[PDB]
Amino acid sequence: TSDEVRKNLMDMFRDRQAFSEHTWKMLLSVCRSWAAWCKLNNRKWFPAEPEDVRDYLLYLQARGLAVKTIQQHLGQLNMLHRRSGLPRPSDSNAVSLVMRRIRKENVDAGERAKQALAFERTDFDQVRSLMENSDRCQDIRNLAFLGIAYNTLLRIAEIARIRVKDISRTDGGRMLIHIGRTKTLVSTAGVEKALSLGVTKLVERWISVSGVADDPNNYLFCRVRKNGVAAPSATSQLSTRALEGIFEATHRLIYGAKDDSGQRYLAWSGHSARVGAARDMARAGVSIPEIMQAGG
Amino acid sequence: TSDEVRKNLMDMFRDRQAFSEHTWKMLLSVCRSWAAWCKLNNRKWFPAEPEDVRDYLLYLQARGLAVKTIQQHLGQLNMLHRRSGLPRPSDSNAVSLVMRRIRKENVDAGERAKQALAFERTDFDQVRSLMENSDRCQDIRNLAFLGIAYNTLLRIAEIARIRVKDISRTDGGRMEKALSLGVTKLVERWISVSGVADDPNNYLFCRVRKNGVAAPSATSQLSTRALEGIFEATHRLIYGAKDDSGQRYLAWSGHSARVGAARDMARAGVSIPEIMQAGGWTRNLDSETGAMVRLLE
Amino acid sequence: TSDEVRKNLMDMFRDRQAFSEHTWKMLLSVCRSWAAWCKLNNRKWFPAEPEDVRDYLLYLQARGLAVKTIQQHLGQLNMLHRRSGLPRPSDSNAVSLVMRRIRKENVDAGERAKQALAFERTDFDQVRSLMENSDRCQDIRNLAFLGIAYNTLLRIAEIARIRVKDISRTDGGRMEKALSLGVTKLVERWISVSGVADDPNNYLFCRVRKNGVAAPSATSQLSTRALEGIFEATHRLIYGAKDDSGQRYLAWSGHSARVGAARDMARAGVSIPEIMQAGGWTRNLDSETGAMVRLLE
Amino acid sequence: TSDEVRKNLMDMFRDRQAFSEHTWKMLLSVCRSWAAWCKLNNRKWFPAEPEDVRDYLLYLQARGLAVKTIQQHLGQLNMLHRRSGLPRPSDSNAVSLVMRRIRKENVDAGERAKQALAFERTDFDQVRSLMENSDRCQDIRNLAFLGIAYNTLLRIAEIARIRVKDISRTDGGRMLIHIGRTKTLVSTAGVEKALSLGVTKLVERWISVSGVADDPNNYLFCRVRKNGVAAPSATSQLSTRALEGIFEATHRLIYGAKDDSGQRYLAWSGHSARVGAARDMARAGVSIPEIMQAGG
DNA sequence: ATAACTTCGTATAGCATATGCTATACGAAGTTA
DNA sequence: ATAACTTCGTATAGCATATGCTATACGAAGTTA
DNA sequence: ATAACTTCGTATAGCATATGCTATACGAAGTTA
DNA sequence: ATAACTTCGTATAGCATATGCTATACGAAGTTA
Repeated sequence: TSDEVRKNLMDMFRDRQAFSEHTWKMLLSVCRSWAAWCKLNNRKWFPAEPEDVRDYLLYLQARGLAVKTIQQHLGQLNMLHRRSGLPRPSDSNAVSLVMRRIRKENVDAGERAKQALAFERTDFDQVRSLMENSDRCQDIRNLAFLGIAYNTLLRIAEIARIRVKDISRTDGGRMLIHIGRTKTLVSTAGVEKALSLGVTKLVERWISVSGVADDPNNYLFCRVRKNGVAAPSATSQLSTRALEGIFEATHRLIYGAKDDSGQRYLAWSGHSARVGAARDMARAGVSIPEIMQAGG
Repeated sequence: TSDEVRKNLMDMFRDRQAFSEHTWKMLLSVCRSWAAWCKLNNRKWFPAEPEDVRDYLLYLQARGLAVKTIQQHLGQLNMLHRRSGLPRPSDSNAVSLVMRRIRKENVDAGERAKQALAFERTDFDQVRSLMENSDRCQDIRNLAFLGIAYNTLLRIAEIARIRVKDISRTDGGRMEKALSLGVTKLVERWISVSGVADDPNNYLFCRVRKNGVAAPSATSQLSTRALEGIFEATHRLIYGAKDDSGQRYLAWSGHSARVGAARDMARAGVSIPEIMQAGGWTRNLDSETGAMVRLLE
Repeated sequence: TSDEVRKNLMDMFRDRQAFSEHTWKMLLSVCRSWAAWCKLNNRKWFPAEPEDVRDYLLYLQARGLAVKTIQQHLGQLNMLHRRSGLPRPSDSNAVSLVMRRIRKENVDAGERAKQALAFERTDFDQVRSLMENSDRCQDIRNLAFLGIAYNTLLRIAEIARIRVKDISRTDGGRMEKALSLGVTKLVERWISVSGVADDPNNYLFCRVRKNGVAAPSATSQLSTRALEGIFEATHRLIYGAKDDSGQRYLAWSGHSARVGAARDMARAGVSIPEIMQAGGWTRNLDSETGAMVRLLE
Repeated sequence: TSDEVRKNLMDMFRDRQAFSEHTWKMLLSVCRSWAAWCKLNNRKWFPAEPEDVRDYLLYLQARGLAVKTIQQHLGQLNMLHRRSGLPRPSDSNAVSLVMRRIRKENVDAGERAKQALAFERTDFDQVRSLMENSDRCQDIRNLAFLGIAYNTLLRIAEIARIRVKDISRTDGGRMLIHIGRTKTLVSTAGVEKALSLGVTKLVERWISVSGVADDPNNYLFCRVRKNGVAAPSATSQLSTRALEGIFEATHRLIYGAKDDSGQRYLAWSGHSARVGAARDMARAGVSIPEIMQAGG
């Protein structure tokens, strides 16, 4: 019982590299949240008792949290126990049922899983047309980024990993980016994305002015300082938080400052180009497999 | 574990013909590597224990072995074991978790599946251009081989397996894969140049001694390796000595042909079955890059 | 089995809001039928035993119940049981084998899934043609309803749920499903004829007393049944008294509209999303019969 | 052990109607074959001992039987034990391995799973053109059959079940046949197959002359006697063996008598129209889903 | 008596589906004319 | 010696083959207006 | 001092996949103006 | 009485919702040419 369990955790934590860094992040997050509520309520946090998991979740639901997040909290616990030999809280009618009731309660009230505010072709062009005539080094990059973004529909972390070495041009001129790792695909073959003749121009302008080509293993996107001086590196990639930042700025520039409220998706974000390109594609009546080919 | 495994192993040797020789060779090979490593690392190699294996695997990772290669090593282990009352290491948390991490870890390093240098048509014409007028027997044979290889997108083995009578001048007077015409023309020259036509049931291709003389047969199977050699040599003949380094596929390999065909094939005006139907399947470098580029411009 | 089930049942009643009322109603209903049958047949209805169940099922088969109906009966049983330490009868050889045979047996008898009489456009124009000039309040309401039902391929419920302000004269001056024009025209007449426009947040449709007077609300939900009635009556109004017999769908049902639309829709010049996008999905009777006919001629 | 096992067989045999009549047929066939070899070799036939299953199969392989048939014999046994609580012979390295060795041995020698001799459009038309001008009652049917055959690609047993009641015409005229049961699909909704304007003519000619319409539940295809008098029935359908017979005759008529050898598929059979129509469809570059729509 | 079946049994294909075996690459040693 | 190549071994890429039925294929024997 | 990040934590969407809940139909009794 | 309809119950057809991660979203706090 407690010898195998304790062992099963050592092996897992031992090979956490076999899990997404984020997975672990949320794990430790949920537990920290959970183990808190337990403390506050004087309850043994692990192994969680179903009844106790129920109140917890019901308590999350009352704090205003969104269904998906609750399913996460429930999800993390579920994995903490299963991957420990122990049985999961979802394996209890109390948890399994509270969860549905909850999900049904929120949805019935109108809760909905939002989607990033789209960045469609019009936005791109509108954006390009504007900053294209700018010599500002920070401007040449963002435009490059937003170009690859839209063009490739690549998630931002996938973009931030593009090695200068990964860049390759076709015989027709167009650039090509090779991608091995990606949220949904961990491959040594991966896929390559072709850039439109124009976006490649955009990308080329950035490289020159950035100096990212002084080294093949240099990250394609690097950071840029106030003095407009770039900073190629093959060890530190520009933070995805920053990329999401390119999207907020470009938006703020065209549409002004965010609402005062505080809601979400009131501006472009790391996924805008993906969802936007996607739409634009279907509205163009592109082949389904072609669409899937694009987003994967 | 004892007699049950004994008996299981005995069944395995009994119906050894249930697996290919290539499979058996890999099995023995992996056991050979797994065994040695175990001695070195003072561990029982049979039955193999999770932690022990796991360790073995992390060793190969460091060894620099591809993921594909590592998966084969566990695969063979799981085979030997499934084929005995004993379980399978792949059925353990540990062994299962290292594979997960090893797989991921290695895909963030810079591991990329190999390809096979495309032997394109341009390449072909160039070759043709030199061995063209050359009268050296083997030289000739080499041009014909590369001809069918490229004109048939047939894997080498098949290419080697081909015999005389199998070549039926069907339609147009050309030799069921059909040889273009300029290629039918090639195969012919050597055909006679080697005197294979004689005893049919021979093979399109054969051995070509250092004295420039053939040696048709119907008992000897031309090593695939040799075929791969033809490509290689042909490459070093046009691009000089190998590139060295460590990389793999810096010259042409047996399939460079198939790849080459599909390539220039799709490059021009062709559907997708052509790229499949020919070889026998189940290119981004070109310009057919996709929708988003189309849409954009 | 004892307190564990007790507690399990207690959880079920605790978070009863995890299942729909419709689901609960079916559960209770099946238990009610299963229970009675058991008393009659002197068997413990809980926990339910395979052979016992099996017997129960073969009873329903004979009862003449559709397969779909029988699957629901086991489904409810498996639910009640899964939701208790006790297993599930569906997880038994017997219960599993009878379903297999019952399913097959019944498909060789002559069991055919029902449809829902298509309420086609021709049908619609005909209706329009009579209630057209009629000035009877309900008569009117009935024409408008059938209008949105057909002009929106919206399931009834939604149709019932609709309120006043929800109708936004968006584009062209027509009332986010958009009402054609001749239909926007319809909804309007009654809208006033009933005085619903007044307190918004009311409902497009409402009750129409036997004295021919409306009764707008924002507290009362117009029974779907009523809506289904509108169709029915409308049919008996044009095709006289029902056909009787035993068959199901000898008149129009709530969805007859959706069906009708898709039909005449695909019948003319329309893609397939139109047949899907409108209603909200995931016709051979027409002429789009297929390839082999195309090929043949 | 022997009480549950014996019980498990009673329940199964009790609900055999939940299994294809043929499944059972082959079952009893295989066992009869097997239990024989056992007797002949003085071995307990059930529960089969792996070693004994190996020789049996090896013995089948030597008698010239085709891989697929062996996998059947092995398959039936496998089900007899599994559905009896007992473990299957394939669950033994000796059986599992002999099976592969065998399959590899036969295939390596060139064994191949044949396909029915095709009955393509040309054959149909060639066939139609000929018997179309015939008043012979047996001729009017066969042509009807071969028409539905090709048109619908329906397996023969599926054809032999077409109720006169199942027949329905479109508003454009074309006939339509409704099918609920079918090898791969047991549905109360099933599918309907539209007939080409011409094949429906063919079908109509048959009905009149057959009198199959005197009753809705009368089988569309009935038998015809020497005096050319049909025999509608709603209880006895024409044997599939007979339908396969239509295919041999029509062939013999156009191409003469079978080879003297004795091989298989030297003439048309119950599946010729299916495989043939199929080909004709693809060679016409018809959409894949359309093709699948056709054969299902 | 005979066309046209039907029943019957042994042989073998057809259709969904869960799931590791087999082939090619390439340096390199061994083998022959 | 060494060309031209075979046999080996380890690395790594490419493509199937057990499940469990369900149904057709074909001859030979029995059935009936 | 400040632009432009980065690190960090809590909140919530995105992607494969295994798998029973929910809605509509329709005779029919109960309820109201 | 009875129109016009609601509430019920049983039959039967239509459409999702737990798995288990992996990744983005956004503010607030810390870092550095």
